[PDB]
Order: sequence, then structure tokens, then C-alpha cells
Amino acid sequence: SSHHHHHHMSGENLYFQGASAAIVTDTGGVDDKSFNQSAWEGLQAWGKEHNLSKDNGFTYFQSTSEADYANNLQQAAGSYNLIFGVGFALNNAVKDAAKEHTDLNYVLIDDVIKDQKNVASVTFADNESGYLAGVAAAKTTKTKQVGFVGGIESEVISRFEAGFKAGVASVDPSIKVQVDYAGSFGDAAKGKTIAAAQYAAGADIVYQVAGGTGAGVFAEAKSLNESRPENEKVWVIGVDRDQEAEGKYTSKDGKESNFVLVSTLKQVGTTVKDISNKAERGEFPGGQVIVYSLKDKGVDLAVTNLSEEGKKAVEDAKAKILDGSVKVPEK
Ligand SMILES: Nc1nc2c(ncn2[C@@H]2O[C@H](CO)[C@@H](O)[C@H]2O)c(=O)[nH]1
Ligand code: NI
Ligand code: NI
Ligand code: NI
Repeated sequence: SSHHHHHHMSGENLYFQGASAAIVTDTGGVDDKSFNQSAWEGLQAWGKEHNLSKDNGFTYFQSTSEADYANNLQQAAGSYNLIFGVGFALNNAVKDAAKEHTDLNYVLIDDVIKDQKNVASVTFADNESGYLAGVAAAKTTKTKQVGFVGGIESEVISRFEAGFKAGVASVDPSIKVQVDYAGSFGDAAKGKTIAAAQYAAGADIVYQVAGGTGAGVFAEAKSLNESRPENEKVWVIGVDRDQEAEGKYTSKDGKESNFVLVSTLKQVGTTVKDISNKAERGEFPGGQVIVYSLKDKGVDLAVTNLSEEGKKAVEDAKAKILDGSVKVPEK
């Protein structure tokens, strides 16, 4: 209201203490065009905003295996005071590291840690985005059969699967959803053989929810589509990022086209940048569980190459999820 006792201070003597933020990444890698890449793009954007460069204020530790999680988190604790575990698999390793270094701040993305003051947890309503992808798929199938390729069987991927199945059923319960898990988020070759089998059995759309494994699903669809006419093409649904650019191909008939129907979005990069800024300002949300959903645009659907009829079904289904009229199952 008033500040009568005051002293003039030079801007040269006032300074804001910066933080150093690192992500510890799973097998998928920061080049997975999806989940880990979104996180890494977010951290790079944050680095650029704070005048930093890789291994000088921000970095990523790629995990070779589960045994490398603890090694990478301990290496990170040498130089970084905000450490993100990217993926549900880092749950136990982040719990242990947070108990050893109570002075550092940790974030688990895609899972919850309870009762740890220096750990924040982030989850996404991927069931809600999955539902929208299902409505999209149900409005474009000609064969009335669609594929789902998961990475590792988990509460997280079951959220996508349940939402996707529910969204397909909301339009046409006649449609068959073939489900297959790769057992990995970093196995393109297994993604390719699963997609090959799903397409050969008469799926005309595959939704890939397996991070970097999904590069194989894109490779299979591209090979089938290059050896066919444009109007007989087979679709993939993108995940985490808008993957439209990965769908570029040329048909047997010489026509330039795109086989990405739609992508589910998961704003992991946005979350990494926002929490990094809060940690640097001394407002780290330790002990809290942050839930992103359709409402706050933490998840969404990019409607890329969907028919106008499909976009209407998606916009209508989105309204019903926001209003509460449709409750999307999580399992
Ligand atoms: N634990 C883990 N989950 C991943 C990874 N890549 C992708 N995912 C999950 O799979 C979904 C589809 O890529 C993402 O939204 C994440 O939930 C990874 O490397 N590790
Ligand atoms: Ni005042
Ligand atoms: Ni004074
Ligand atoms: Ni800074």
C-alpha cells in the first residue's frame, strides 16, 4: 500500500538464481517422434528461454536398460536440481533418488509417487484423447476392422486402449478392434511385424500407442501404401505429437498423399517447460498430482486428414466429454 522506508538498488546487484533441469529418458529415446521427443522439445525450449545449451544447464540421459535408471538419476544429481523421470517405468528409481537427495526436486511423468515432498507426479487423461481417436477411426473404416498396437501392458496404455475401444463402439459396435502389445517402447521391428499381421487380417486403420516402437507401424503402412493405389491406402493414427509429417508417401499410381488419419496429442513438452519455470522461481509443486485432460488441452486430437463428417463426430464427442454427458472408461 505504501513503502516509505526504501533504498535505491542497482539492477547490477539484483539477480535471479537459475536452476539446471535434466530429463532421464526410457528405451524409446528422445528421437521417438512422440513421448520422449515431446519431453526433450519442451526441455530444449526451456533451455533456449534461459540462455542455456545441452550439457550446460539442461541435458537428457538415455537409459540403456532398467538398471541404467538409478545410474542416470545419480549422474543427473551431480549437476541438476530438477530431474524428470519420463515414463511410468522410472517410478521406483525416482522414489529412491528423491529419498537420497531431499535437497533436489524430482518429477515423474505418466505415474504417481505418494508421500514425497520433493516429488511431483503428472498424469494425462489419454482415455479422453483415445476416445476421440476411436470416433475418428469408426467414421473412416471401410473394412469395419481397426488395429491397436500397445508398447508395454500397463495402467497407462490400458487407459488409451479402453478410451479407443469406447470411442469406436459409440459410433458402431459392429467394428472389431484387434489389440496386440509389443512388450517395448523401443522396438520398431516388433511394431512392423504386429502392424503387418493386423493389416493382412483386414484392419485398414492402426492406432500405435507404443512410442518409438511405432516407427515400425509407420514403416509397414508406408510399404503397403507405396505398392497400392491411393484410394486403397491403409491409415495410421499418430500419438503424443502431431505425426502428419511421418505419413508422406507416393502411391503405385504416382499420386502424392498422406496415410496419417489423425494424431492424439499429449503435451509432455509443455508440462516439462511449465514445471521447470516453477522450480526455477522456487514454486515447485512437491507432493502434488497434476492431472491434464481434454478440458485444459493437455490431451487433444489433431484432425489432420479426417473427412468433414468425422470432424463433426469428433467435435460432438469432445463436447459430451467436457460437459460430463459421456464418461470415458480408464480400464
Ligand atoms: N514408460 C514409457 N512409456 C512410454 C515410452 N514411450 C511412450 N510411452 C507411453 O506410450 C504412449 C504412446 O507413445 C505415451 O503417451 C506414453 O504413455 C517410453 O519410453 N517409456
Ligand atoms: Ni504497495
Ligand atoms: Ni533501511
Ligand atoms: Ni533461468
